[PDB]
Amino acid sequence: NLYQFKNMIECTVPARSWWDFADYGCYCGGGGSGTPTDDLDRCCQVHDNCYNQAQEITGCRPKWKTYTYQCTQGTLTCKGRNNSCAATTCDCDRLAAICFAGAPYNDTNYNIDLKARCQ
Repeated sequence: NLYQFKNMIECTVPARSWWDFADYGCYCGGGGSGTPTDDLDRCCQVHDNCYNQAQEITGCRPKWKTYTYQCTQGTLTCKGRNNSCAATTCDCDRLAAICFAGAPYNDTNYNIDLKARCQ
């Protein structure tokens, strides 16, 4: 779920607040359209698409599904104790957290005007 995804980000990106990823570019946080503004935004586009795919699974709600994962000594892992829905969203989240850690953060793409720049 969202609470868990926030914790994953805190696992892989300790030197930053999760809020910094909550409203960035055209895809990070609320949103889902237009041309990704940079690498970090592309990380979020893939994550948004991954959630859309997971939602095709009966009764699977990415934002609310609680999965089992672990964050220890620099390693993020989704456990085999997850059903199909849990396993899918956990993977969506894990891949995004990893993506966020390797992408440059441009302060100038935080909180941009979606209606004018994400068409």
